[PDB]
Amino acid sequence: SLIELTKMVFQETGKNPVTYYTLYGCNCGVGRRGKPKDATDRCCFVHRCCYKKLTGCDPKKDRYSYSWENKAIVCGEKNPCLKELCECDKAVAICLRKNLGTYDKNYRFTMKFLCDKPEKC
Amino acid sequence: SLIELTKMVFQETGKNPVTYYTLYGCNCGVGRRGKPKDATDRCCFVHRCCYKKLTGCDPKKDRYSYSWENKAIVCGEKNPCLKELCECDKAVAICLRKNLGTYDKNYRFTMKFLCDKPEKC
Repeated sequence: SLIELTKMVFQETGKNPVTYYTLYGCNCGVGRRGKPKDATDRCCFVHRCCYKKLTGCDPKKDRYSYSWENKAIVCGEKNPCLKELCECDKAVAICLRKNLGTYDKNYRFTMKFLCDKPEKC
Repeated sequence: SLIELTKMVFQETGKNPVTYYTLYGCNCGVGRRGKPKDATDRCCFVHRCCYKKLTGCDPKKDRYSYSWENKAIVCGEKNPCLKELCECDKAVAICLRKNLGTYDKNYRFTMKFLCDKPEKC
């Protein structure tokens, strides 16, 4: 769920996920599709694509078990849609963390830039 | 700081400020600008106008002292910028609560409406 995804993203980035990633670029955030602006944005694109591959579970609302063990996300979750959901989430959290160096707060300003056609998953 | 802001908005409104106010209308939440769509939105605009007037401290980072006395915020903060920043936050919290009457969950969805040109403070 969002809860876990927000948690994981915090856990990896150390950043307030809600302010960093609620709206960012063309792909981070609920409304949002468009050619990735940058690596961060691309993580959210990849993560949205990841969600699309899922069947039988709801990324938004469904809870799943993961742990943080040695400071890394461990999707201990047997149920294999949930495992995949969890793994989508873990992927984006890591991805976002990896891309902190280029994170641009101006890409929060949805009105300060335009979104090209969405990239295809 | 956002810590104190978020607490106050919570205190006043009793709503989760993350779900309610991370993204609302054209002004509430990071990177949002535009003509306020309604009173709640305008609360947020006034609050950024408030921050805009501050010289000498950082509305995001700077912790400050307030108390909740008889379920009203008191900016007991001595230091003059931090107390102003407290008053901004105190004001928005109050404003958001006051305008809960007309709060429109519709305005949470970025792509559901347009933001016209920001008004000037």
